[PDB]
Amino acid sequence: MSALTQILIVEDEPLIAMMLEDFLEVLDKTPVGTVDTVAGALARVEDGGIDAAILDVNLRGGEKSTPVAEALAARDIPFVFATGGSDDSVDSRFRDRPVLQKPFTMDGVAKALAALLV
Repeated sequence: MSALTQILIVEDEPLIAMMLEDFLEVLDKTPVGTVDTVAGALARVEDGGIDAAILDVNLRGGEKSTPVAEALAARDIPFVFATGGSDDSVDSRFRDRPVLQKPFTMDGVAKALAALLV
Protein backbone atom coordinates (compact mmCIF):
# COMPACT_ATOMS: atom_id res chain seq x y z
CA MET A 1 0.00 0.00 0.00
CA SER A 2 0.98 3.67 -0.39
CA ALA A 3 2.70 5.62 2.41
CA LEU A 4 -0.52 7.66 2.79
CA THR A 5 -3.95 6.00 2.98
CA GLN A 6 -5.18 6.24 6.60
CA ILE A 7 -6.83 9.68 6.80
CA LEU A 8 -9.08 11.27 9.43
CA ILE A 9 -11.68 13.95 8.65
CA VAL A 10 -13.06 16.70 10.89
CA GLU A 11 -16.10 18.70 9.77
CA ASP A 12 -19.47 19.96 11.00
CA GLU A 13 -21.13 20.39 7.58
CA PRO A 14 -22.82 17.22 6.23
CA LEU A 15 -21.79 17.87 2.61
CA ILE A 16 -18.09 18.57 3.11
CA ALA A 17 -17.82 15.49 5.35
CA MET A 18 -19.43 13.05 2.89
CA MET A 19 -17.55 14.57 -0.07
CA LEU A 20 -14.19 13.99 1.66
CA GLU A 21 -15.16 10.37 2.46
CA ASP A 22 -15.97 9.81 -1.23
CA PHE A 23 -12.69 11.28 -2.51
CA LEU A 24 -10.54 9.08 -0.26
CA GLU A 25 -12.24 5.88 -1.44
CA VAL A 26 -11.72 6.68 -5.15
CA LEU A 27 -8.05 7.52 -4.50
CA ASP A 28 -7.78 3.97 -3.05
CA LYS A 29 -7.33 5.52 0.42
CA THR A 30 -9.28 4.91 3.64
CA PRO A 31 -11.50 7.29 5.66
CA VAL A 32 -10.53 5.78 9.03
CA GLY A 33 -12.99 8.01 10.91
CA THR A 34 -14.92 11.28 11.10
CA VAL A 35 -15.71 13.55 14.07
CA ASP A 36 -17.55 16.82 14.78
CA THR A 37 -16.06 17.71 18.20
CA VAL A 38 -12.46 18.49 19.16
CA ALA A 39 -12.48 16.14 22.15
CA GLY A 40 -13.37 13.41 19.63
CA ALA A 41 -10.59 14.64 17.32
CA LEU A 42 -8.04 14.50 20.16
CA ALA A 43 -9.32 11.00 20.96
CA ARG A 44 -8.90 9.91 17.30
CA VAL A 45 -5.42 11.39 16.75
CA GLU A 46 -4.21 9.75 19.98
CA ASP A 47 -5.21 6.31 18.60
CA GLY A 48 -2.30 6.74 16.14
CA GLY A 49 -1.79 4.74 12.92
CA ILE A 50 -3.16 7.74 10.97
CA ASP A 51 -1.13 9.01 7.98
CA ALA A 52 -2.81 12.45 7.67
CA ALA A 53 -5.93 14.39 8.73
CA ILE A 54 -8.29 17.24 7.73
CA LEU A 55 -9.60 19.97 10.07
CA ASP A 56 -12.17 22.80 9.86
CA VAL A 57 -11.48 26.20 11.48
CA ASN A 58 -14.47 25.73 13.82
CA LEU A 59 -16.59 22.77 14.94
CA ARG A 60 -20.12 22.49 16.41
CA GLY A 61 -21.12 25.62 18.34
CA GLY A 62 -18.68 27.59 16.13
CA GLU A 63 -15.97 27.20 18.80
CA LYS A 64 -12.33 27.49 17.67
CA SER A 65 -10.55 24.15 17.19
CA THR A 66 -6.77 23.92 16.69
CA PRO A 67 -5.56 21.73 19.62
CA VAL A 68 -5.24 18.83 17.16
CA ALA A 69 -3.44 20.49 14.24
CA GLU A 70 -0.87 21.78 16.75
CA ALA A 71 -0.52 18.14 17.80
CA LEU A 72 -0.19 17.07 14.14
CA ALA A 73 2.79 19.44 13.90
CA ALA A 74 4.29 17.73 16.98
CA ARG A 75 3.53 14.26 15.54
CA ASP A 76 4.99 15.41 12.18
CA ILE A 77 1.69 14.23 10.62
CA PRO A 78 0.61 16.06 7.41
CA PHE A 79 -2.61 18.09 7.69
CA VAL A 80 -5.17 20.03 5.62
CA PHE A 81 -7.61 22.72 6.75
CA ALA A 82 -11.27 23.19 5.82
CA THR A 83 -13.16 26.46 5.31
CA GLY A 84 -16.38 27.86 3.82
CA GLY A 85 -18.22 31.06 2.83
CA SER A 86 -17.69 32.34 6.40
CA ASP A 87 -15.35 29.73 7.94
CA ASP A 88 -12.45 31.08 5.84
CA SER A 89 -11.24 32.96 8.95
CA VAL A 90 -8.32 30.49 9.12
CA ASP A 91 -5.35 31.68 11.20
CA SER A 92 -2.30 33.00 9.31
CA ARG A 93 -0.37 30.34 11.27
CA PHE A 94 -1.80 27.79 8.80
CA ARG A 95 -2.21 29.88 5.62
CA ASP A 96 1.22 28.49 4.66
CA ARG A 97 -0.55 25.10 4.51
CA PRO A 98 -3.25 23.66 2.20
CA VAL A 99 -6.94 24.29 2.81
CA LEU A 100 -10.08 22.90 1.20
CA GLN A 101 -13.12 25.19 1.03
CA LYS A 102 -16.29 25.16 -1.14
CA PRO A 103 -17.13 21.88 -2.96
CA PHE A 104 -14.16 20.53 -4.94
CA THR A 105 -13.27 18.31 -7.92
CA MET A 106 -11.11 15.17 -7.97
CA ASP A 107 -8.22 17.50 -8.88
CA GLY A 108 -9.06 19.95 -6.08
CA VAL A 109 -8.42 17.40 -3.32
CA ALA A 110 -5.39 16.10 -5.24
CA LYS A 111 -4.05 19.67 -5.07
CA ALA A 112 -4.26 19.71 -1.26
CA LEU A 113 -2.91 16.15 -0.89
CA ALA A 114 0.06 17.19 -3.08
CA ALA A 115 0.71 20.16 -0.78
CA LEU A 116 1.23 17.61 2.02
CA LEU A 117 4.55 16.95 0.22
CA VAL A 118 5.07 20.56 -0.90
